[PDB]
Amino acid sequence: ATYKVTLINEAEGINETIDCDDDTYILDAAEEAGLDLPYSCRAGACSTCAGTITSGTIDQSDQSFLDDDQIEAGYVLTCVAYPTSDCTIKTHQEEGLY
Ligand code: FES
Repeated sequence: ATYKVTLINEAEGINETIDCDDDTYILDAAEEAGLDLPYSCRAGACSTCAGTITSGTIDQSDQSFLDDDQIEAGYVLTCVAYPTSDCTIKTHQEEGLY
């Protein structure tokens, strides 16, 4: 394991702290753990799984849907994200997306 990634959307209950590695897509790291987050496509071709990495670093790469401005303003498409350090994420941001 390597990274402790905390996941919160205070108003949704989720306020767990999970261990992830720099090779586990945060989405899966969170589902091993038993809290069940958002996802549809599981491939960077959408937005349902979106979060805003409050502080820290991630690698999206794999993403096909978020455009630059959206990634500069904190949007993470969790499902295909690998943690790059420790990071706290807000779990559900699609209503607010664009
Ligand atoms: S579930 Fe569609 S990009 Fe994450």
